[PDB]
Amino acid sequence: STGSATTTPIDSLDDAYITPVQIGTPAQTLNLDFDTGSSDLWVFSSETTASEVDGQTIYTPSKSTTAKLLSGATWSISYGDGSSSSGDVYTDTVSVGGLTVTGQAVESAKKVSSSFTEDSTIDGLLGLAFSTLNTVSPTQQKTFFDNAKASLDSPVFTADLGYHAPGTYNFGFIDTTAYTGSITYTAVSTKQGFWEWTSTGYAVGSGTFKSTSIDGIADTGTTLLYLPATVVSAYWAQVSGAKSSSSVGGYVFPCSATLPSFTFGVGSARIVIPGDYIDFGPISTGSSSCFGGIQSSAGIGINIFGDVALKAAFVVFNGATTPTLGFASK
Repeated sequence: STGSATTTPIDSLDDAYITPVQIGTPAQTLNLDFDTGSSDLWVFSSETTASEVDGQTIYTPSKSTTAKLLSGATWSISYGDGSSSSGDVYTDTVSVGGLTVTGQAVESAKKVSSSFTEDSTIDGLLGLAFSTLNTVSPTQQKTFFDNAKASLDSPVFTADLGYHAPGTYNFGFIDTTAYTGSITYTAVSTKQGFWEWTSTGYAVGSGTFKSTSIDGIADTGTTLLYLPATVVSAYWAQVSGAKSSSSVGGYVFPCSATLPSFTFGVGSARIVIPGDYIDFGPISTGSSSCFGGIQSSAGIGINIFGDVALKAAFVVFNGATTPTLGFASK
């Protein structure tokens, strides 16, 4: 089998991407944030504390003829940024882009943090990291991808995120018309449950490439590119007036600037992030200070190849017995 679904930015800054997902019978379509950095499929629901729901579409398991309470199971997740959600669990039929999984654990939120309440466009998350990170207790549950894997033509999914435009998530096949040149594959460590890999270095603008190992995760659920302070300082030093602001919470730059590109290495290949992709606009409405799309990972504990990096590439998440990641230009 295969599936193919369009993913759409939630706003004009590409702060996140939402993908329609069919849950239950008859189908209830919710727009979920596909997150390769986590492993829970959770949704706003008829069980979510009313005061914490603000415009989201909810899943109502009592209206699904295929929903079953997973008796005794609960879940609770805290994301690296400080957001959180928790609740109980149903199994139900879940379809993405024509690909159907029966018996998928659908984690119904009883509580969500304010960031989720405030994101009216995101009806939940669909985790695509390794199932070892799934938070359901006492019986850990599998991701949609893991459940689908044996049925898929090939044990892969691909992320093709757009810059200020829709893109695509494919399951079970590699669309050879969707990228230019060749796909370069690189080794993955699953030791922390993430799609963790090692970049071979970077360049700033037209500058020389610095060969250096940068271990990080491919995380579609993170907006920006978070890299070591050395690398980030070298980038922003090439933008007149750029500075790190502790009051704002990162690097800012004058909105009058033209940003250089940023290149990252994948083996002997190179992915170029255009300067425009690194512009996240005024820090507040009307400000002439703009927020940077490359930020320091110091304090996070891990480097994160978020949407800023991933949307410059066609990315293959290869879930074969020995997983790998593939990157191509597009």
